[PDB]
Amino acid sequence: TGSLSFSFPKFAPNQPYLINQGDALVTSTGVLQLTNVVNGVPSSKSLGRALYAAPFQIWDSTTGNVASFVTSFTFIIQAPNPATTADGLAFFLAPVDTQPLDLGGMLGIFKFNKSNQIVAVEFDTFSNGDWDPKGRHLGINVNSIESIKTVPWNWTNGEVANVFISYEASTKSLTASLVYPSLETSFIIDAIVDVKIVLPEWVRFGFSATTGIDKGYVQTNDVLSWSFESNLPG
Amino acid sequence: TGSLSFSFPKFAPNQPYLINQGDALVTSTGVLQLTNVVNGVPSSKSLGRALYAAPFQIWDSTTGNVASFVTSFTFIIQAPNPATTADGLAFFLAPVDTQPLDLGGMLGIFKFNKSNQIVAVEFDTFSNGDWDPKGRHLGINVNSIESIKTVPWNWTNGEVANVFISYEASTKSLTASLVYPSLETSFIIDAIVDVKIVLPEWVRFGFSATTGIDKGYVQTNDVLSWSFESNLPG
Amino acid sequence: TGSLSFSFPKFAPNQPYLINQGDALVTSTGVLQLTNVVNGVPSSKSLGRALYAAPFQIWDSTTGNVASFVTSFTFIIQAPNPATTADGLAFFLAPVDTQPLDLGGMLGIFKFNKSNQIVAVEFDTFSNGDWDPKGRHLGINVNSIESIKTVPWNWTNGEVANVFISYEASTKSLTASLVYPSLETSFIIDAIVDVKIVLPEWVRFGFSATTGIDKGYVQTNDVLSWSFESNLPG
Amino acid sequence: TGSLSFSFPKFAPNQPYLINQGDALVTSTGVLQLTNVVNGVPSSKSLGRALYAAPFQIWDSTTGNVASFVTSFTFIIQAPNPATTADGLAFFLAPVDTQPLDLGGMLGIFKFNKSNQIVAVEFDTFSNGDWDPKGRHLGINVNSIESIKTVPWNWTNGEVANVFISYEASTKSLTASLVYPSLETSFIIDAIVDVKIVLPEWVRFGFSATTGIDKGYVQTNDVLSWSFESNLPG
Ligand SMILES: [Ca+2]
Ligand SMILES: [Ca+2]
Ligand SMILES: [Ca+2]
Ligand SMILES: [Ca+2]
Repeated sequence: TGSLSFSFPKFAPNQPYLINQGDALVTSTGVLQLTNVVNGVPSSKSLGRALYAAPFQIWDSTTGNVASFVTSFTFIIQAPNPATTADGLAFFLAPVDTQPLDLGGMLGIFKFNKSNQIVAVEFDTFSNGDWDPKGRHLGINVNSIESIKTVPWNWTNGEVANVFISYEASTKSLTASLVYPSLETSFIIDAIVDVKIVLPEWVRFGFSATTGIDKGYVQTNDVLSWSFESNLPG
Repeated sequence: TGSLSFSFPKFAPNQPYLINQGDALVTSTGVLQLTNVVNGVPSSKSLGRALYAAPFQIWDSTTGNVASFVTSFTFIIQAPNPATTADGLAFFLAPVDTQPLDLGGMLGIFKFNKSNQIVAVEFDTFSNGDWDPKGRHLGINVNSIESIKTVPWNWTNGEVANVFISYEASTKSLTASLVYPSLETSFIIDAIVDVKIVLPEWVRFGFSATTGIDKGYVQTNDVLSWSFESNLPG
Repeated sequence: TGSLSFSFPKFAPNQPYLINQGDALVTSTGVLQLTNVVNGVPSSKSLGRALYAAPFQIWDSTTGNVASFVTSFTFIIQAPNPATTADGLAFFLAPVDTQPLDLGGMLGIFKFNKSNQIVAVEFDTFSNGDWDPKGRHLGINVNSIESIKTVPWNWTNGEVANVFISYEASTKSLTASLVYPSLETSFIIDAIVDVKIVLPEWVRFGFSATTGIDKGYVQTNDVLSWSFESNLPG
Repeated sequence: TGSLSFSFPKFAPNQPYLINQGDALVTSTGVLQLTNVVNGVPSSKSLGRALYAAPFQIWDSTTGNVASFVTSFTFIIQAPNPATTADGLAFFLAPVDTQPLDLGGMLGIFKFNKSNQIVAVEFDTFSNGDWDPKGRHLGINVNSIESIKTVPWNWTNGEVANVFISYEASTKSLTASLVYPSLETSFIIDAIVDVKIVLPEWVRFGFSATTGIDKGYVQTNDVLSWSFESNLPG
């Protein structure tokens, strides 16, 4: 039982409230730069992740209760060539000792090890014909790179996107939405996810992002703000 | 400056935390029944509204700051004949002394009086060819029954719908989403709304709903739960 | 089950988030003036109370759970003659339809009617030899003007006092503290209070204050800010 | 700018939400055992500390704003010989890289290095004639083992104590209270503390405790629960 909440209007660099993995870094301007950028140009074969320093209890084995939570963040994905973007950015939950996995289409969160359980909401900028539908999309993933559900997403180059994710334990309902405030465009996806049967009691959480493996398929994956709130009923 | 938040898993009847208007009532089972139902069958020409007992400050004239808020609720709309549904349910903000207005397509919140300023998110179950696009839809309305924006909505008879509405003051961005947890279907709409130039400093808020005027065009408009949270920066 | 929280840095006049009773009023400067003041001088035989517009559920008969809550406020009591002060200011919980009671030493909250159940934390500025110990004191009262416990209080004329009250349901522990930030002085009291056996499921809450009945025994009873938070486990 | 809050009804062992230092450990029963205990008997010359995994921003150099926060916890101090208890338990704020300092009377938080800035609320069970008044007491400390203020404390062997600490940035007022719910006894202390001029922008926080250096002067220093909430205005 317990709760956790926080809010960061921007990110302060060199402060241990984030666990940076891979190429991830926080700029002097307060931006969480998940993937490498050289002179403004995003680099290929990059992978970066950022986890909140503390994990939270998503369910309790003694009471059997499951936590409900919400998280919101803003992010920007900018690409020199909007026709060739890859690979995506995702918010995810995983074991406390979670470490970066495969590059590219695996978004750094997938690579079946029953110890690498993971639930994620992905903003996929590149269609992987081997497991992706068609075109850019929002996706909800449980233990694999193949989403349990996807919805089309009209990505807008360099535009600030507001994301909201909520999980209602009582209905095991995970909802994810993306809105471009300046453009008044919006997208949403929902799926049933039984976190109690997927994840361990305690989990770390945050962001992961990768750029494409092939030349040209690059984009930035910058998070600008982040708030979170969870509550596990006693 | 200030804040307000609350959560009601269900509604207790005969308790002054709600201001009931029109035909609205709270059942012994804890359901907020906005429109009349006779022996399970919704009645026509019904109008009911429910406001939280206390208003909240949405903006401050001294500091010029604007509040950000979020609200979530679950509701059900059941109709004997799914081909003929009317008129809709809405969440709205208005002056503290707000009173029910016109029936039917006006959803009880519209009837131009600069004192009847109102912002609402509507779940419209009937297309009014005079100001509505086509088919059922989600809508964001500012001072008039004609929405500044609408998106198609696939209503599901008697199914529990989860709604989430958020307002980010910094971007004047109002977002509304509806999800059917059991069906994993979801809809969303977003629009720029400048509450500071539309509403007074203090506003009351809640639900309003109406049934059709013509025979047969009926439906229930029942709210099952409601949570709210606002924060006006100092 | 449910929750409620709010925060008011100051009080806006003519806004229905407060239910004013007796002589209570909100000044143009945002001060909650509980008792009458004429040209700066507090009047005798005055009684004023202020309740939050909405009640909250302090316990649930279905689950049997009890709510925990906290409230904080700042107040000032100024008197022309510091040797003759009366009668006091109190924070209290009572039935939703609660109305002002007796003047003077009864602090407007006492007058045994099993329907007038009340729990209060009092800041008593006048010793009533018939039921009060000796000198000014903090007190916790349950259903009567005679406190279940009192602690000495060194009141400071016109000084801003910060009050914090907390109720831990699990231990039925009610704690009340008063601090004068500028003076670094502090006082505290604690007592076991079984709200489930004292109050009804839903209660309204707020402030009550009275001035003395006899000439000279006067003081202002002004509240400057107020925050509240309750949570009733499901 | 930002915020952080959490609540732990008890402590789960082997979970990275706490940074354990010195002898500190979490029992299988969920108790945060700060100092060593051998077969129920507390050991001498022990020192243990526990910090929340993430730091929080207590003030911002860009806006100049200061955060307000509150924290509550329950703890027990049990000693074989109640006549000889040492040394104490404290809640403290310090630089993010804070490491345990001196044993015994220094409570593991003191040892003047302008980089070892620290603010703490101490529950001192042993009077150090060299810098302590007389008898057990509550104390507020800023950069040194000599408290800026102390108040007498009647410690009760093995009794659960509820602690509440609040910091109001606007008045630079730090308040600390201790109550024994079962005994209805209470103690409180308050002092002006200018955190902006004492601590760095970001700080880690938590508990520290030590047992006496001399034989016999021992006690347990067990924390049972902990909640925290901070808000740094933008
Ligand atoms: Ca892909
Ligand atoms: Ca319509
Ligand atoms: Ca009295
Ligand atoms: Ca000492």
